[PDB]
Amino acid sequence: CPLMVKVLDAVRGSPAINVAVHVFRKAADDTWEPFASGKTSESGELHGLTTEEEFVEGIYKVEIDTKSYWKALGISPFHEHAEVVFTANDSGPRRYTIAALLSPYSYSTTAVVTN
Amino acid sequence: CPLMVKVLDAVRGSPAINVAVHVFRKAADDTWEPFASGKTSESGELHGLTTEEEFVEGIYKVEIDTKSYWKALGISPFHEHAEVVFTANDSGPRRYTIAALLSPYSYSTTAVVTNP
Amino acid sequence: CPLMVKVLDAVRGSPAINVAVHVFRKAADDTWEPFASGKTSESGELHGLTTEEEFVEGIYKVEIDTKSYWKALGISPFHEHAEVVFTANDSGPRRYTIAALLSPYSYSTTAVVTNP
Amino acid sequence: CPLMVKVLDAVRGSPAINVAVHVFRKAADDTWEPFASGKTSESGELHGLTTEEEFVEGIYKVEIDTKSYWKALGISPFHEHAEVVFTANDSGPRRYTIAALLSPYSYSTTAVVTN
Ligand SMILES: O=c1cc(-c2ccccc2)oc2cc(O)cc(O)c12
Ligand SMILES: O=c1cc(-c2ccccc2)oc2cc(O)cc(O)c12
Repeated sequence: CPLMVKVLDAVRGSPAINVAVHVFRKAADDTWEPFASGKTSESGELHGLTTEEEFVEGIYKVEIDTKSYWKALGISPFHEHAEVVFTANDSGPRRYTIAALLSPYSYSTTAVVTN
Repeated sequence: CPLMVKVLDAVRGSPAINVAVHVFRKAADDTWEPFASGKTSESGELHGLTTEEEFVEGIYKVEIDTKSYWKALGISPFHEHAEVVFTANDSGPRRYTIAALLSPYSYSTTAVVTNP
Repeated sequence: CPLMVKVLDAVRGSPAINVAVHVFRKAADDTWEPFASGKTSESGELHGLTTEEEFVEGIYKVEIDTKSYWKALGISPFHEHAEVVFTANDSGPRRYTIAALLSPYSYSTTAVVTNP
Repeated sequence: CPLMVKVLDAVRGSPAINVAVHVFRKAADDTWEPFASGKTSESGELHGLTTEEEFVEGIYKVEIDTKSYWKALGISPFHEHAEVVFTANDSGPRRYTIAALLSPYSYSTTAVVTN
């Protein structure tokens, strides 16, 4: 898969498990079209969101439902979600890992783009 | 004023100056209405976006044009922008500083939320 | 003054108040000499650590006692502290803001380095 | 291995490869004793630093030579290194991933502590 999402929990020092992630592709009319989604695994990872064929150049938004995560942990979060918006560009580097490190009032996102 | 956006450049170790910031507020119809915009100053701060009166409860989106910022520095960054989406003032008015720390392939955003 | 330490709490979205900060400067004998210390104020800032005259070129270590901070909040954090080690003023005097953003198992530190 | 170090490069959006990492254990006299070291792999990872047997409770310092990394990339860095200092506590969670995300003037470190 050319796209992987990895979410870490900076409060618990753990993968952020069962975090809903939605991926959207910007449509011609500048709207976000749902493209894929999943929940992060026990390892805080979400694999298999897309395929090389499907994951064409375009602007993608990865929306990480951080709020539900924090709500599940009983911790007041600031953000509604973490939205990572990027242009996928052909095609090297090929693989995108979108890693998000979550704190209740802060998140960081990083892209590890590799071949 | 209750909403300040601060943008720092993690490559240069500097404020991120002249960064366009667009603030949107989720409307009743669940669309993003333009709320305010500006650009960061030499201090990487953007003040005066709104007022206590205008900054009512709502879901706000602060979209920081990090791409233009990096592009102006010759960098093709990963992100189109840094988007900070949050419910504001739901427990009464607060002063929000939305700080973004930018790197070409990473950004972090933090909110420092204090009482008026 | 040329060295400021700012500490933010990423859990609370607040300044990290009363955080002990110890600054050391690498001596000629390559040991860490105590340089300055203080604690962050209500704004999570620690000012007045040093002066232009005293803050000469050197390798400085800012050790932020994040553990005591979290522990006081009932949290057993991962890190003993956040340690920021850097060469200062090597291209002439600069004003350094060392910002740390703290979470129990993570911290980030940034330097905003500006001219006097 | 109970300890893994992972280093990412926030400028290039890549693993931070060939980054020297030194691990130290605080000795009884409060000095740092070198314990282990390595360079991060192509994946920005450093495995096999220690073993469960050797990695007893104590205060450890992971010193990531970020400066040499940035120097190799021709980018002026701020920090001499990134030092992650933590108490290893028995023994759950067992495995420590010390992840560092590097920028020239900023780094973040996170511990992902799992079983
Ligand atoms: O250097 C800074 C970095 C961050 C900051 C922002 C997001 C993630 C990590 C650090 O916030 C700051 C707030 C300030 O008032 C002053 C600062 O110098 C900083
Ligand atoms: O602990 C981690 C933190 C970040 C990470 C992500 C965004 C901002 C700062 C750190 O990325 C990771 C990627 C990995 O493959 C494994 C990890 O343990 C981490």
